[PDB]
Amino acid sequence: APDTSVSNKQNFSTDVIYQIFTDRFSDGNPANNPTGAAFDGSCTNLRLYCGGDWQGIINKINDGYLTGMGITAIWISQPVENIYSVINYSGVNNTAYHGYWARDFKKTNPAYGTMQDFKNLIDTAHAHNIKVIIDFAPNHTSPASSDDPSFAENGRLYDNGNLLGGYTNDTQNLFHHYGGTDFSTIENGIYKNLYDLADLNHNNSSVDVYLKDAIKMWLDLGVDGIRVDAVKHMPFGWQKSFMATINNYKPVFTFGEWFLGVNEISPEYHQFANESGMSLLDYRFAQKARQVFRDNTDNMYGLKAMLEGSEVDYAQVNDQVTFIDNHDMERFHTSNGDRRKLEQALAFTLTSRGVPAIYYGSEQYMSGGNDPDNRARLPSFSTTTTAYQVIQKLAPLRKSNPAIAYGSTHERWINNDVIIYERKFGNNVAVVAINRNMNTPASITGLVTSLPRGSYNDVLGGILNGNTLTVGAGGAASNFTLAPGGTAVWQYTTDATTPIIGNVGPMMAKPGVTITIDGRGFGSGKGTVYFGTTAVTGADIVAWEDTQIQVKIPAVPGGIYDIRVANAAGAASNIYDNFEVLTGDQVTVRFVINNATTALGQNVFLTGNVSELGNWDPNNAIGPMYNQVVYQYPTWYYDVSVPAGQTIEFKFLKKQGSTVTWEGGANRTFTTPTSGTATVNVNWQP
Ligand SMILES: [Ca+2]
Ligand SMILES: [Ca+2]
Repeated sequence: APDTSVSNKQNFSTDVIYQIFTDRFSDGNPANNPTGAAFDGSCTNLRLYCGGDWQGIINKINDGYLTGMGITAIWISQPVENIYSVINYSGVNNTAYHGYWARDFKKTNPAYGTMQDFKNLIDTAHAHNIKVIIDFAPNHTSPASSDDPSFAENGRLYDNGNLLGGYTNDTQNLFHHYGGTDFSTIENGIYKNLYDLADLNHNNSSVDVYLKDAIKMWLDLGVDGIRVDAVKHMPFGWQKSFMATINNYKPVFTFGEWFLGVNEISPEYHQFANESGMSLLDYRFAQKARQVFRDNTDNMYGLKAMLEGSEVDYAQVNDQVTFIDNHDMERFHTSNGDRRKLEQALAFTLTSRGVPAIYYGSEQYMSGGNDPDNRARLPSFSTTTTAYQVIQKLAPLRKSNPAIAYGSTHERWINNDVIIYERKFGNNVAVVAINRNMNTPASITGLVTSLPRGSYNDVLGGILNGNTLTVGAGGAASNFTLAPGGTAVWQYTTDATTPIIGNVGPMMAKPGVTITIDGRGFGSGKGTVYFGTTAVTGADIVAWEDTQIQVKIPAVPGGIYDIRVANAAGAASNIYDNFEVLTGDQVTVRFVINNATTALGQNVFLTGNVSELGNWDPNNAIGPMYNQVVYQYPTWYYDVSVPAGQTIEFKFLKKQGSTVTWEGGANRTFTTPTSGTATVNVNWQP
């Protein structure tokens, strides 16, 4: 089926996501509304339920509000049953309207609808070529106090109505009992509770298996994507076995949220996007777009440097979800902000690399500060705002122009207030010119592009004051004046003759799993897929057409491989790197080592004989391990995704700078479980 099909659950670069807080969008069925203290139909107390549900989203797909805009994916609130308590936090009452306080991950939140309403949403969205992404928040259940069993629902977890346990008198240790995080370290933020939310213990086998069974159920109901909440607050090792469960079962696009503040660049963030199996909400893009287009705290050179730098730092930049605001940020549009600023930032996001996500109500110019003021009910479903027309004209180019869905980003002209960039994929081109200065015209001279000669009409139709571009010989544009606030988009599409790979999903899975390779120029006849130097042909290629190949991963050893495609004529594509073949199914094992004293700056790591442990290479060892919360120095510990049902060999080592000190003695051995978790508790061998 083509890369642009609604059935492509693995890659979303050709999509535009609309992020919906279910409760704040449309109340299509008032009979399922919470009653009493939990409900506010006027939606003026924004911490209560206002009544929005899945029938409301179905109505807005059916009547053309969402499809008229060109939206091809909706991101909705976590669908699972939440606690029913109205919690009074210092006078103000609070409900689970946001979906984040789960009590049963196998049932629906009845305020949103029944299981049949969820199914009708999937089917209605798919029948209108809209993919459905759900939030999933496996880090916690709900607010709880072990000291006060009567507070809220005591964080209790049910499995399809059967109570597994609560936070008070947690004899099975389903939860962590280490106190609340102060966010001082990543370790601290993982094993301690976020605020008062009962922290799930993923090293408990019942919890591990339950959460994995639960995500499979939602995959079985037809969801096309998962946004995982709080990825910075769960063990990386556990989340990698969780991604392995999804990808080895029914791979769908998965991305997490790891917040970054203005000008913050975090190596751990980029390492998570590059090695976890899921991509991220691109905060780096979002914060810089807001500094240049909203707050005027940086100029176009800052924008250029983020675009150029992120192309390198993210191994798969076409998988990052971009946005200009969302549920954790003040709305982009302010009371005294010019509406053109929002209109340009939306144009920039819709034509840039990644997967664009538009927060509900952007097209209606909603203003609002932080939580909960950025979650007001949508005021209007007017389909004629300039913001609605901008998304309506640009969001289709993601399906029609592969340079926008997949291409490289190249700055063609710039100064403090103007950027003209080009997106290029094969011979498909899109060129975007943005003047953020609302008062001054920009004289453009010397612009050169990859456009064939012609008179290109602005895809926006002049609504943001764009103009026609005349391109002469050799891609040289005739000189022009870009209007104050001007934004224009010019494009050219044609066939690719050469194979070009634009995206691959999933990027981590065991031998036997079918992966999806999207791009252009693959041709109609079945050709060859290379995993490193291993060629895959014939029956292992499940489908081949010009924009998409589906192929089974060969039985090669675990490790990182480059993907390359050769069409039937033997012409080969660009290399798509960093694909991880797993040794097999994954389980998370906690490795604990005692008596490992270290010097300043010296940490303990783990390595062993499978790719998941770095195949004995100190530079790819797992760690640095932890030593403060669950166990304390000189005991170190870490949760690691390792192949299931196998005897692995390993050794611990200390690293400080370039110096590696290996444990002495024989290599350690351990036979991993087939499912669930296990703990290895050992003593440093001198
Ligand atoms: Ca309702
Ligand atoms: Ca946690």
